[PDB]
Parts: sequence; C-alpha cells; structure tokens
Amino acid sequence: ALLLDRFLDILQDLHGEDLRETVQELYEHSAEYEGKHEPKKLEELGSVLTSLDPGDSIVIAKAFSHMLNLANLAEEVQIAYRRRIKDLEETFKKLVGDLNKSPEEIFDALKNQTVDLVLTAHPTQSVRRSLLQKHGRIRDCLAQLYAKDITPDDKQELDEALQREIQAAFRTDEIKRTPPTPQDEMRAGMSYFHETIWKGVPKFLRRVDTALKNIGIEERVPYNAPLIQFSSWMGGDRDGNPRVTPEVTRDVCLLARMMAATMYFNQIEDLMFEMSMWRCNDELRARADEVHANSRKDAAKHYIEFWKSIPTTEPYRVILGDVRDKLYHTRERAHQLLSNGHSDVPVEATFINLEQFLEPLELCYRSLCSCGDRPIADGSLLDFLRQVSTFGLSLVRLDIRQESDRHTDVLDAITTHLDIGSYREWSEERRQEWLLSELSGKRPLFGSDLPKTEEIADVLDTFHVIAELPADSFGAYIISMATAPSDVLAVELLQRECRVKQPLRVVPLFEKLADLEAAPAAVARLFSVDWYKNRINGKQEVMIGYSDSGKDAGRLSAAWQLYKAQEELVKVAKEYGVKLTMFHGRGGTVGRGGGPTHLAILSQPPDTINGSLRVTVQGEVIEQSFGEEHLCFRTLQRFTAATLEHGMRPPISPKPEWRALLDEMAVVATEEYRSVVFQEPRFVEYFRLATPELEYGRMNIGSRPGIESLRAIPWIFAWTQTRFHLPVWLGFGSAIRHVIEKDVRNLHMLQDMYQHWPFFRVTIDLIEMVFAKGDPGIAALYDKLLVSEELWPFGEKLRANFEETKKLILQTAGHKRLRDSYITTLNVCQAYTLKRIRDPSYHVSKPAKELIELNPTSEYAPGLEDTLILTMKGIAAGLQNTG
Amino acid sequence: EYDALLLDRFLDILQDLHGEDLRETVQELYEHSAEYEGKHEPKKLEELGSVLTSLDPGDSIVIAKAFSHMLNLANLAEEVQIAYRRRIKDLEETFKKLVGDLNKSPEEIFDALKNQTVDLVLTAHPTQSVRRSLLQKHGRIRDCLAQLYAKDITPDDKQELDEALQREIQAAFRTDEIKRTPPTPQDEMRAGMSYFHETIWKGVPKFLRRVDTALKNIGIEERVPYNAPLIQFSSWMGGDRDGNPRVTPEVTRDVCLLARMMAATMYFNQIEDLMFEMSMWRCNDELRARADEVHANSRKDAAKHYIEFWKSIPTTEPYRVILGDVRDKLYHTRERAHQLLSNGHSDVPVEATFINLEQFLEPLELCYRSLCSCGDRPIADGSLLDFLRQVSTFGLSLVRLDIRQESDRHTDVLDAITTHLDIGSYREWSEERRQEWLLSELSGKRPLFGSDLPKTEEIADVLDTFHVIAELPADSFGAYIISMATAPSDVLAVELLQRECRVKQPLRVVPLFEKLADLEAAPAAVARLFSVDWYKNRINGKQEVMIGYSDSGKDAGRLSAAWQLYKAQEELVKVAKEYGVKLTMFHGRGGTVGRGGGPTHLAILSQPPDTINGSLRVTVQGEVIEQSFGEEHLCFRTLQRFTAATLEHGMRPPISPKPEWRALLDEMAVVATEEYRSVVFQEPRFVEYFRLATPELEYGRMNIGSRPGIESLRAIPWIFAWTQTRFHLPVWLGFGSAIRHVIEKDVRNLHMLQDMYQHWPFFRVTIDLIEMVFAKGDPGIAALYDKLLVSEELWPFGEKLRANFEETKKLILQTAGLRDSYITTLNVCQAYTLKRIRDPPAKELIELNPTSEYAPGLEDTLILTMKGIAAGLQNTG
Repeated sequence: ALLLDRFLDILQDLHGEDLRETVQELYEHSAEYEGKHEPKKLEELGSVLTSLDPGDSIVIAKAFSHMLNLANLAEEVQIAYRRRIKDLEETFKKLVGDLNKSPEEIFDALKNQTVDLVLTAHPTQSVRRSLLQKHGRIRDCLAQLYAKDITPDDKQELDEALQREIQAAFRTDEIKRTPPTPQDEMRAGMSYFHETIWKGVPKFLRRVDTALKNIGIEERVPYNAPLIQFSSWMGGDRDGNPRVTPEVTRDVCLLARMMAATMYFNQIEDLMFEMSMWRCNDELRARADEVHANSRKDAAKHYIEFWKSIPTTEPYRVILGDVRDKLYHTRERAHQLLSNGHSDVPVEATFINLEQFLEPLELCYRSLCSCGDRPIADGSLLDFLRQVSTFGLSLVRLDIRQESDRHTDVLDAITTHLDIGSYREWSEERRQEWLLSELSGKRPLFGSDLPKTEEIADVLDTFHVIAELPADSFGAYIISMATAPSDVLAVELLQRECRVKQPLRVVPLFEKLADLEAAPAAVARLFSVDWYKNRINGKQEVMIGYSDSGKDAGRLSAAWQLYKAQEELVKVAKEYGVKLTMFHGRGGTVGRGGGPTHLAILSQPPDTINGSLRVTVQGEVIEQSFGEEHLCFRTLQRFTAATLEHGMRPPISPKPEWRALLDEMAVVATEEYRSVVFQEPRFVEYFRLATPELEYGRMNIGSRPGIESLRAIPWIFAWTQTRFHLPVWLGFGSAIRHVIEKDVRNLHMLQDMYQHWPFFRVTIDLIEMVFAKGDPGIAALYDKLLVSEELWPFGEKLRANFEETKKLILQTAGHKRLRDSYITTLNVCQAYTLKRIRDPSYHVSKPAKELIELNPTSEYAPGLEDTLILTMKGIAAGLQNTG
Repeated sequence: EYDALLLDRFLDILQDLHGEDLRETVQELYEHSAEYEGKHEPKKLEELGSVLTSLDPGDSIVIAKAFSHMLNLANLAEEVQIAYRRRIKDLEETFKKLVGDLNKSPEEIFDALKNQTVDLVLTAHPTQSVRRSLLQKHGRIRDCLAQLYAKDITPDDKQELDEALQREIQAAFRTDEIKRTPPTPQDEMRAGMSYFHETIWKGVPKFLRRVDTALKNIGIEERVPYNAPLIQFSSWMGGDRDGNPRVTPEVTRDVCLLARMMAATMYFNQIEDLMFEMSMWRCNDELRARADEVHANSRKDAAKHYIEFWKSIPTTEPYRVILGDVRDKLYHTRERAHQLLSNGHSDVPVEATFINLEQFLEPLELCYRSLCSCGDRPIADGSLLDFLRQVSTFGLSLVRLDIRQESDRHTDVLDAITTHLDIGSYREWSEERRQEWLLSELSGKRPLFGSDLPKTEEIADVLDTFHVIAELPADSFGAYIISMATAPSDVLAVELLQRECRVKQPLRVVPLFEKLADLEAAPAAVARLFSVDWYKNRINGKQEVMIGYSDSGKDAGRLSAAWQLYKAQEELVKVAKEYGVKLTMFHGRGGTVGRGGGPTHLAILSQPPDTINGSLRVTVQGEVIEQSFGEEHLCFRTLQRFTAATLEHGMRPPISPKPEWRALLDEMAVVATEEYRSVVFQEPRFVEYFRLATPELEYGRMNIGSRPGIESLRAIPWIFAWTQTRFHLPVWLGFGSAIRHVIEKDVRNLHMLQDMYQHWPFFRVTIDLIEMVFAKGDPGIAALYDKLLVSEELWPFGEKLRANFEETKKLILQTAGLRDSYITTLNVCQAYTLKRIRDPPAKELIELNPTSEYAPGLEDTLILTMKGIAAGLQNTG
C-alpha cells in the first residue's frame, strides 16, 4: 500500500490528477474482477482502455508495469525481513539427529561436494539492466526503510532518495530499441560478480564454517575445496546464434580475465596493509629474503601506496608486495590484450598458472598458522584465498556449445577435399572407425588450402580461438543434438587437429525426448571405445536439457523420462567405473524445468549427484538469485544444503508398481498432449491468435536473430502471458483419469505415491502452483477478442480440460496478495491492443520530447507497438516469469 | 560495561599468547593502580614500581604493550559509546536558536550560509603517535565494536563478529608498534590523504545533504548551491619546509602529482556508475544540441579499453552521451597524471584531459540544468548533485598545497642576488632600502638574476621550489606562508622571487606571526604592508594572515598568549576594515590546549566578534586528523561543529569586552608573564631540572615526523613533556600570580572576576579549559618523577611548582565556582625505566631492537610508555 501512494504521488506530479484517477479506476475494476470473478467486469474494464489517447495508453501501461516491479521489490524486502527476525544449521542438525550421521561424515561429504553454477544468456530477462540497477537502488532504500532505527532526518533523506529513484526509473525508456550483442549479454551477466558474488562467496564460506563449529568441527573448510564454482555460456554458446562469432569468444575471454585482474589488484593493496606481523617460519623468512634480494631498489612510482622497497621487518608485506607486482602486470597485460591485439608485457611478469597465484598466499597462510596467528589467517587472507580458488584468473570458465550437424559439415568437407568419400553419407560404424584411426594417427588432417564455407570457417576459427587462449579460461564443449559417439569423437578430432594444446572435455546435450529415451545406450557405446575411456581419465560430464523435452511430448512424460534417463546414465557410469557429473539445463519457468531449486534437487533419483552437480541459470534467473546480498547467500545456501542432503539422505527409490504405473500414465499423457498440439490441424492457427507468441521477438532481450519447430522459450512465454499455462498441465488430466478408470484402487495407489515418492510429490505440487497462477477467464477473453467466431469451442475444450485437470491434481494432493489486479489490467490492455494491431487501419535524425516520438520506425500505429511491448514486460513482471 | 568487556576480551587473548602468569601480573598492576587512583596514597606508587622491577626484559615489554593497547581499546570504546548515546536521542539546534533567540529569518541564515567558507588545512606536525599500520587495525576494531553495541544481532553474526574482533585485536598486538625509521614527507602526505579516499570523499556530500535537510526544516525549499564553498581542504604535507630540509622541491612535485592522480582515480571510479544512472531521454534544446555535437565526433571505434559502454553511445540517452565525453576526458586525465608521476613526462595530449577546475564542471552543470528544466529536479539532486559538490569541493587535486618558508632564507637568496649584481648586500640594507628596491624591481620589466647566479644548496632549494611551483598547475597550490615575518619587505621578497622564477599565476603571500613579540606588533606591520599602493593594488581586496598558537604560550604565559592573540585578531580586523580589505585569518591551532587546542566550537566562539565574517581557516595538526576524520561519525561531527560555530559567530556576535575588563586583563597579563618567565627563564637551574623530571629528550625516539636552551626548543615536545608527566606546567603557570595580584590590588576585583567569567566568552573558555587540564592532572606523578630522577639537591624546586599547581587550581575553581589506572601504571613504568636509562631475523620482542645503545629491553619499553600515556590522555603535544 505504501508503494502505491508513493508511486501515484510521483505519477500525479508528472502527469496530473486526471491520469492518476484513470489508473485508480482501472485498479478498482480489476479488483472487482479478481474478487467477484464476474467476467462482465473485464469488458467493463476494456471500455475504459479504448478511450485512452495514444500517449496516455503508453503512460497507463508504464504505470502498471512499474507498480508490478515495485511489488516484486516489496516482496523481496518483506521476505528478507520476516526471515531475519527469527537451511544450513537446520540441515546439519537434521542430518545428525534423524539419520544418525556423524559430524565428520557431514564434513567429509561436504569437502568432496561440488556445485557448478553456470550462467547463460538465454533471452528470458525482460527488464533491461539500465532499469535493473534502479530497481537495486529502490530495494536498497526500501530495505533501509523497513526498519525501526531510523533517525528522523535519515528517514526524510531516504524518502527523497526513493522518490527520485522511482522518478528516474519511470523517466527511462523501458523498451530496448536495439537487441544486445553477445558481449553486452556477457557484461550484464558478469556485473553480478563485481557487485555481489565476489564478496558473497567468502561470506558464504564463513557461514558454513560457523555452522560446522556449531556441530563441533573446529576445523575450517579447506580454501581449495571446490564447494561452489561459476561457469558461463555468454559468448560461448553459439547454437543457432550466428552472432556469437569466434572474435566474440575472444572478446568475452579477455574481458572476464581483465575483470578478475582488476578485482584482485584492488584487493591486494589493502591486504598488504593488514599483514603487518613480523613472526614467520624459516620458510617464509627464506622466501621473503629471496624477494628482498631482487628487490629492485627503485622509485616504483606507478603505485600510490608502498612505492618504496618493502623492508624485511614485515615479511608478509614483502611476499604480498611481489604478489602485487605480478597482479599489476597481469592486469596491464589483460588490458592491452583486450584493447589492442597484442601486448609487450612479458608473460613471466604475470600469473600464468591458476596457482602460481595461490602459492605465495598459501605460504602466508602456513606461516600465520605455524606462528600461532591462525585467527589472523582465517580473516582477509582466507577470504582472498577462497576468492582465488573459486574465481581463478578468469572469473568463470567459459562453455562452448554447437550443434552436431555443423561438425558433420566440417568433417564432410574434410573427407571430400581429401578424396576419401563423404562423411555425411557414411554410416555410424564408418565414422567411428575413421575418427578413431585419425585420433590415434600422427599425420595432420586438413591443410591451409581446405575449401571452407562461412559456417565451416566459423567452427574451425572457434577452435583456433580456443587454441590461442589460455586453457583455464574454458570449460566444456557441449554438443547439441548429439546421438552417437561419432559426434563426440568428431569434436575431439577437430580439437586436436586445430592444435588445441589442452583439449577441453566433450559433453553431449540430450534435449529432445527421443534423445533422452536412448541416451544411456549411446553413452554406454561411447564408454565402450577404449581409446576414449582411456583419455577421459575416469571423469565424464553429460548435459540433460529440460526445455524441448516437455515441448514435443507432455510435461509429465518429459519429467518421467528425465528421471529414468538420469537413473540409467548413473547405472552405465557405475558399470564402466566412471564418475559421472550430470549437467541440468533447467529454466526459470516450470515449463522448461524450473521451480524451487531444492525441490528440483530432491526430485532427482537417489545416488545420481554424489557431490558433483551442474545447473544452468537462465538469464532472468540470474537477477532472481544474485541481485542482492541476501538473494546470493540464499542461493549458495539452498544449493549446497539440498545437494548435501541428497547425498546423505537418499530419496526413496520407486516401487515397481509405481514404475509400471508411471509408464502407462506417461503413454496416456503423451497421446493427450500431441492430440491437441499436433493432431488438431487448426491448432497452430488458434495458437498464433490466442497468445502473444509472435510478438516475443519485439522485446529485443537476446542477441539471437511449425509449432514443433519453434523455440521452447516463447512457447512457454505464450501460454504464460495469457495465464493459461497449457504446456505445464496438458497431459495430466487424461493420464490420471485413465489410471482411475482402469482400476479403482489406483486412486489409493496415487494417494500412496503422492505422500512418499519425492519425485511425484514435487511434480504434482509444481502443477498446483502453476494453477494458482492461472485464470481461464483471461484466455477466454483473448479468445473472444482475437479468435474468430469459428473455433471458439476449441479453446473451451481446452478450458474444460483445464478445470478437469485441476480437480484431479488436488484430488491426489488432498486439497480443497493483490498484484493479480494489475496483471488483469495489463491482460485486458494486451488483448484489445492486439485486436487493434492485427487491424489494417492502424498500420503504417529528429529528437523525441514525448512518448509517441520514441518509436519512429513502427509499422503499427504510433502509440500501439510500445504499448504492446509494455504489456508483455508488465505481465511477465507480475507473473515473475518470462519463458 | 564497555570497558570491562574490552578488558576481559583482551586479557583472554593475552593469556592465549603469553600464558596465565603474565596476565596475572597485568591484573595485579591494575589492582594496585586502582588503589592509587582511589585512595590516592602515594605509597602505592612505590608499591607498584617494585612489581615492575622484577619483570623480565621481554616480560616488561609485553606489560607496556598490554597497558598501551588497553588504553587504545578504551579510546575506541569511548568513541562508540559517544556515537550511540548521541544517536539515541548541532545544526537543527543552531538554526532554531538563531530564529527564536535572535529573531533572525531563514533567508538570512541561507544567505550567510552561502557566503560562508571554512578552510580546514591538514598538517603533518609530528603529533600522531600511532603508526598508520596500526591505525587501520584500530579502524577495523571500532567497526566491530560499533556493530556489536546494538540489539539486532543475529546469533551467528555475533559469533562471527566475535571471531573478527578477536583476530583483529590479535593482529594489532602482533604488529611492532614502534616505527623503526621516521617517515618521508611523501609518506606523511599519504597518511594524511588516506582519510579522503576512505571517509571525507563520501562524507562531504552527505554533510551537504544534511544541511539541505535542516534548511528545509527552516522553510527553505531551495538547496545549497553546489559551487558554494562551504568547506575546503588544504594541505601542508610536502609543502611546509620550515626547518625541514627533507621537504625538497622534488617532494613537492611528488605530492602534487600524487594528490592529482588520487583525485583523477576517484572521479573515474565514480563516473561509470553515474553514467549508468542518467538514463533519461528528456533534455533541453541546449543539452540536445551539445549531445548531438559529441555524437558527431563520437569516434565510431571499438573503444575496448573501458569495461562498460565500449560501444558508441546512442543519442537516445543524451545524458549518457555527455557523461561519456566526461569519462573520456577523465580517463585521459588519470593516464596523464599517472605517466607524469611514474616517469616524469607524458605523451597524453593536454587537450585530451581536463586542465581547468571547471572544464570538468561545465558538462555536469549542463546535465543539472537539463534535469531541472525538464521536471527531473529530484533526479538532479541525487548522485549528480553529490558528484557536483565533490568536484566543486575537491577539484582536480584533492587539496591545494601550501608552501611555508622562513624569511631568512628569502633574505639569503636576495643577498646573493644583490651581491652578484654588484649593487650592495640585501642583508645589511635597512627596511626602507629593501622596500624601495623590491618595489622598483616588481614594477620593472627587466629580468633579475640569470642562469649564472652563484647559488648555495639552500638558495637553490628555495629557487627550485619556485621553479617547481611554476612547472605545475596553479590550482594545485594554496598560499605561501612566511615564517618569522616582520616587515612588508618579507612579503614583497616572495612576490619578486615568484615573478622572477616565471610563476605564471603567483600564489598569495601570507605572513605567520607566532612569537609573542610578532603578535604584539603584527597590526602595525600589516598596516605598513597595505600602505604600499602597488601591493594593495595587486592583492585585489583579499588578504590572508596566519596567527600561530604554539610558540606564543612558550616564551610567555598561556594567559598572556591567549589575551594577546585576541587583541591581535581584533586589531588586524580593524586594519583590514580601515583599508577595505577582506581579511581571512589563518589560525595555527594545535591539538593540545598548550598549543591553542581544545574543543573547536569553543575556540571559534572565543574569537573576537566580527573577525571571521564567513571566512575561516584553521589547521588540523596530524593527530587531530584521525581525531576528527577517522570515522564517518567523526568526520560528520567535525564539519558540523565547524560550520555551525562559524555561522553562529557570524550572526550571534560575542560580547565586546568592557573597558574595565581590558585594563584588568592587561595588568593581569603583565603579572602572568612575569610569573611565567620567573620560573621558566629566570631560574638558571630550571633547564637542568626540566631535562630530568620530564621525558622530553626522548620524544624524537618515536619517529613520528620527517623533521630531523628552552627558548630554543619546539613547542610540540614542550607541551609533550609536561603532558606525559600529567603536570601540564605550560597550561596553568601564569594564572596563579595573575589572579592573586588582581585580588591583592583591589577586593572588588573579585566581584569583577566573578562578573567576567559569566559574560565574556573569551575568559569563560580560557578558565574552563584550564579546569579541564587540571582534571587531567595529578601532582603525585610529578612528585614520583622528581623522587626517582631529580637529584636529592633541588627536590624542593619541584615542590615549589607543586605548591603553585594546587594554589592555581584553587584560584581557577574560585572564579568558576577508569583509564587513569592504566595511565598510572604506564607512568610508574616510565619513571623507573628512565632511572634505569641513566644507569650504565627476529623471533621475540627483544630482537626487534638490534641497534639500541640502551639495554636490550629498555628503549622499546620507554617508547611504549610514551605512546601509551599519550593515547590515554588523548593528546601527545
């Protein structure tokens, strides 16, 4: 309520009483709809929207969008405060009490536990960063306000500050007028490091240490223990995105490296200031004397502090002073290498190794601990240690992704130019034999004179860029649409042949349901190749996509097949004695495998993680989980706690009756899904009309330029905007009804399954949440306003199934806020605006001094396109999910 | 409750580092010291000393360390308790009182506030006892303590803050507290400037915002102009070369390029974030046209040297265009200063940087006009306003540097010049000749000396400093202060030497009158200077003159010095008013009351009325820098008290002394000076007794500063000697005979003293300060030092003083109507240690001093005692 009157006061101070009154009326009508649920109100509301001027409608959509965002920040502040006035400690206590597990078991499993969070630039972040920062300032002011230690004048100053920050957010054009470059996406992603993650990681480790001491473990978490890691796809994932050129990958690698160098350099001078002790071992004494021998008695005027040669009285300052020299030259080199194509800085003057950096700091730690100064060592020096051993010389290791067909094109050009055949036409067997003979052979393959296409040269040049850059700046090479060992061996061959000194691991991505059903067989065949099993060194990573699985088949069928896939992949890896780490391509929306993280981890089959996890963070989720101190801490918290329990507390393994039951149920679910999304021939026609899917690309979120043949992100987006959520719940109705029809005691067995099998419980509960965010009257309005009089009953069929499915869900679970008002308003505005857009009549270097002049190149009516983009932004904000 | 918590914490760490035995000995010392500070039985003092004699050399070092660090913790405790007790309820009070009491209107307060300036100048005077490496640790400790003294602690946060405070105390105790080599002037300037890029830089905008809030609480919706110079910062670090030959010209170059590079770095770190904020699209036709101009010459390039915004910024967000140009010029200013400092030259084009103080300001001012015009005034009064005030307050070089030099050096230079020109000897010339010659050369157009002038190392020192001033930007400098200035010829000499060394923009010259003889005759000299029409016509109606406080109370009494200072200020204002010159007076105040220290608002109120008038300039002596800018709250309270006191002294004039009070204080001053010089100069054995009863000689062992007959000593160790022994002789000496003689001459003069203390602010402040100094004193300490270090012979001498002490104290009150335990322990340790002083890698404390002429553990223990006592009294010198 406070955010409303504040906002409306600013809106009145910027646009007059009349417009604020119109917004107020819209809120009242929307309130009567979300209250009495009379559909008449919707039309009663729509009328008020038709009269609105072209500029005024833009102001209205702006207003309800910004109020939605303010509601989000309010929610975060209230959650943080209500939580603070009162998990890791709880998880430890439960693991000790419930499962009789000892503290040293928790500590040992915790040391050998790894959580690899990889950030992606998938176009799901609706709000632009220019406005996101303002959101951060607003939640900062609100956090300082929701408190009871305000000193009057401080409250007044924070009031003026919050007012000017809201006014600043409203005075920015929220619409990206040009799509970002991949470099811009990488910048937006990495901004969360030098603001939250960089300082958040040491604090999190310290909290884990405190809990461990609350279990009786005086020992501390080893600094080199990889409890959490950060990887990135920004600038590396080039699947379907030709804008990710090789030069882009070079750009993001040199970029991240220069950011890291800058951070370390800013930290090191203060660290030198603190380490003012004089007691050290004989070891550190000898090393510091070594540095003081080649001390370079010079002016050293390029530094501000400590420009005089550091005396041996304070040896830690000697050693860390050398660390500072190598950090200054590492930063200077990375800066020149980035800006210009070259550097005169000697490589020996920098840090080239991941732990050439660590060695001196490790030595200082050993010294402090040996001389009795361990408390001092477990302070800034330990924080710095963990920062190094977590972020390294380049904050994130970069992943590369590419579809198999491009590798096949390359190899085909290679075999054709070598006059040995055509790799494409070759069977799988031939590919394996040839690739193996070339991998074990010593003769070069292609040459400088290979006829290459722009695509072929793209992939080859990416491998050359990988070869030219340091090895610790890269992660894994992920193959999209991977089906056979020949694709992996193809990437290994292309890597070695492009002279990649230290080749990075190859990892398959199984995302389509057909690939997940047959994935364990393929991975087993890959492990059958002795050369590959002997190079892989007992470690293998495989990616498991979630977006496209629930797109071609049902959501239920996709979830179940994902579970089976994980289980049998672990079975294969155990059969070959290989440590398997699985890479979960989870989204933000439940339709693409999203949901609460700990529920997603618990819903994984037991003994499939084993202290090694890898999860994607799709663009928008980055802000959701790292935009504030508290959010980031809750992130590392939820991940490590859920993983640790799933390691020591295995989820129940499904009873065989549950196996057969979910197999049949999955068959019925897939038939029910493809029945309405593929068998119905008019379905695509109805979809392109009842949802705002086509307009998604207008938001310019990402850098990426048949319903089966579309991306999963706008697929979930379309049914999310209309608040119908078809892909989330479709198959479940017919699945359940067929299971109770076949047998009546299967109702007792469904009740049995919901209360003991975590996978089933999590799935059903997610569906119930999605129903809590849905309203069929909205989709009904979109149909009535945009779907032709013809196939009106079609949607009604769906609407029937909608309610039909929901009644079943609660029947298994045993079951019988205010922001939805704004969401409804924006829904109506979107429907009417779409009706005016798909009309012929409203189809068409100066400055701009009003909203209508912000879109000069709009094919649609002056004020319409901006209003549409505003509606999509606002609805996505209210639902806290884009796609 | 706070001090006990710091104690048990510290003793727990000390036991964890050196065993139960040593902690028990510390406890015993605390108990004995408690019985002395309670019952005041002098026997206890000797009872304490015995326990100290048995102490091993290393054990004794650990003991002195222990009580010193406990004192420091007591200081931090005091600061946190003060901040919290103040926060859980001044500018608002000052405004409300100015409106209610004096009927003054808000717009008068706003106008006077706009035209008010307070110039705080930081000095590297060697009064900062604690080394910087340890001061930082103190900052971390007070941070932990502040976060602890609160009731919103989340259990695990309290435990982690416990670990942090424990490891930080252990870190401070594990550092060698003794500076083993004195710093360089550059190091002094660095220690001084560290308070900028940590507290002042972000403290100034917040302070201005608070002033805006108060003004709106008086009804003034208008805001303080961003270019209104309410506060400024100057520096002596690297410029004051009086008696310090280590301050070379290359040092001045170093500190100027240094400070400039610091400023550039700070602005560059701010500008990228400011660009992120200014995302509006509405602007005037003005900012539209300018942004289009920049976007024309936008340099469509990769621009990969920046991290953010490396693509050419589109005109849709014009503020980002303009601020982007600001960022380019800031990057090249920083690169230029960095190369100029590092090597000594730069390939960076000057046109690519900001060379003017307000070439920087112009684009930001444009952004402000735009935001205000388009209805976005709240947005402009945010980070952009903070940035504006930061620029218009700190400029391109955080502080304008003062240069100070004694007149005799300028005279040496001129004498070489006249001798080489075969026109006479400038030294032997009378004042008249100096004035006529200097004036003829100043108004002439012919060069003076040439390349072939025979110079001494001193002559080349001053001339080369002027050449360095010429080579460097003009806005990096402040004023040229002349020590021991007596005639206009001393000022004109510096004006001529400046012009002749091709100083394009010559800086203002300001005399420094510090000795009592110079203060008595200062108005006559300044009037003679204003009588010279050429100088009055170049000075442009503005003149600054410095008034030192250290040496005044050293040769004469403290009372006589204070009164003569008041008279001096008053008659200087009379002279300047008589010549239509705006006089701004430069107060060389110390930290200790003996050198003109004390509470700041009391020092400002105790100035004669109509002597500031919206223009004030006060020094901040080294130790006072940490005292007044070491934390956010400290810095804020500093700017608060300064601006509030000055504003009140402008609108609320202090009472002018009645004539009876003038004659009375003149007589009283005669008696006071006779009383002072009677015991500090007439007694020939006084120097002998002083060099034994005080640890004065050992002061230089602390290595605080870079500077290599009692009439002939520095005032700083003079106040230090009597402050350590807690006797405070220079503070109260003359007052006794003065008062007693005034009541002797007339009995109703008692009623007139009673009358004076309750109405005249100067007198009230003086007496109250003396009472504080008495509250920090104990004659039993001086008695112990005499008994232990003064020969059996002249023992009664000190007793005579011990008499006057109590007598004077009884007079003072008659007109006016916990840490000491540790301090006492350190006192006993210091006296006994001195008695042992007059008698004939490193892996433990004793090996920290390998080049000590004294016994292995003794010198370190002495330095530790001085440090600790100074910390406990919160004053060194």
